[PDB]
Amino acid sequence: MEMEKEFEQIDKSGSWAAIYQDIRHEASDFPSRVAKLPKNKNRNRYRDVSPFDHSRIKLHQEDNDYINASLIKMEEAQRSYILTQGPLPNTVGHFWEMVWEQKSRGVVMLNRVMEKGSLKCAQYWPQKEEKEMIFEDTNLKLTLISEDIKSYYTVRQLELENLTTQETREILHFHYTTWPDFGVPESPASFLNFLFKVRESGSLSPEHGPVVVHCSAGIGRSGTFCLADTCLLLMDKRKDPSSVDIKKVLLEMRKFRMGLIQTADQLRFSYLAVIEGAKFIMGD
Ligand SMILES: CC[C@H](O)[C@@H]1N(C(=O)OC)[C@H]2CC[C@]1(O)CC2
Repeated sequence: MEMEKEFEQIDKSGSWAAIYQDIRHEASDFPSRVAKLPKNKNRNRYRDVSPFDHSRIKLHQEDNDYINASLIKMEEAQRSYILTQGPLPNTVGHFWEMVWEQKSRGVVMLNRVMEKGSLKCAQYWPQKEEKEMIFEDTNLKLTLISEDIKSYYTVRQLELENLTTQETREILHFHYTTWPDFGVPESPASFLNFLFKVRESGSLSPEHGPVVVHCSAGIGRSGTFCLADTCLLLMDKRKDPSSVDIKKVLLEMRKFRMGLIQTADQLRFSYLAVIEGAKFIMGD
């Protein structure tokens, strides 16, 4: 079926939970043996969220190459994404090592450091220009260059230096600051505006390594971001945009990381975002 009318048909019939459970039943199951080794327990935020072995990002280190991060490679859309958990106190150096080694331009953060009165990820970037951060375990230096605070999101320019080689690179930090502590946003308008700002920066384009996207577990809000982006790109590429099947795209993405889209409310919100976004693209 088309999307917008399949949407109203699920609303009128109140069957979002059943649609979402079908996705959960059909989703791929691949091994994640490296994630479960005892030496990696303090590298995982949640025991039930792990990268598959076949798609995990490997650190360029011979001691321990593990990070909780997955490469989502979308062949028809010609987009790739790295989805990862919010860094932990003992993985902030690994996080920036990955950004460096994978040649990423942008980092997309969809959570606040504290939500619901608990810490959802480490304070992994510097908050003042004159107070830079050094990660001694991976030999990197990170400096805040500039910060632009807007009503729904903040953009930061960061400098990452590889202290071994003295090479430097500019990284863009896109921080969506207004996702509510509970539920999903009422309108997708600010989330779409944010997506378009990431796109306009070059961070999603083939001349760079894959964008790094995270929330707390790296599957819920993060899944919503890449699902919406890929679906809108396919609607621009194809002769028949109504052939884009959001459930099929989501199942394809779940071949590369488990659990993408965590609730039926997140599924409904993804539909809403793609539907509204398709009108603004045109040609609107
Ligand atoms: C809209 C521009 C974009 O956000 C970037 N920026 C920034 O922090 O934006 C708030 C700096 C200067 C322009 C940039 O494109 C590059 C770094």
